[PDB]
Amino acid sequence: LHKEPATLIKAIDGDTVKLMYKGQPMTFRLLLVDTPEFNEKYGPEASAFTKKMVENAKKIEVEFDKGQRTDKYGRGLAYIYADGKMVNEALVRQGLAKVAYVYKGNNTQEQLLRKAEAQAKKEKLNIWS
Ligand SMILES: Cc1cn([C@H]2C[C@H](OP(=O)(O)O)[C@@H](COP(=O)(O)O)O2)c(=O)[nH]c1=O
Ligand SMILES: [Ca+2]
Repeated sequence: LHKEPATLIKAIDGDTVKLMYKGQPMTFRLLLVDTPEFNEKYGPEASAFTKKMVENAKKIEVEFDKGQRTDKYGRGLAYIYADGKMVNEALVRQGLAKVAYVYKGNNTQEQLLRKAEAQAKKEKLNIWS
């Protein structure tokens, strides 16, 4: 896989962000994770986490996996990096997302994310508290 440029347009919630990619505004849904909705427990904390991570970044990158690049709602499906740190993994590592939505063919970072989740669970962080 490879990283491609994007710029932030706006934070949305824990696992969705609006980015400008190839010069076009798109909502991206983060691969392989599920944050709680804003109205659910830890929802706001996930939203804030992602917000801070993407707003503070000098350099946002999009990395598509090998399979489907857009979902049925027209959201881009990607691993999103903020100054080289993967947002998807960071959420999981902090117990602010679950590994989830693991479909065959867009599952390249699965084992990296599961290892993060196991460590979050060990530490009994947030969702695992
Ligand atoms: C993360 C992800 C979600 N989705 C779809 C599945 C879910 O369909 P349903 O809307 O029918 O439940 C929805 C979950 O996204 P949200 O967690 O953003 O709601 O998005 C994909 O199709 N592919 C993916 O990789
Ligand atoms: Ca969600």
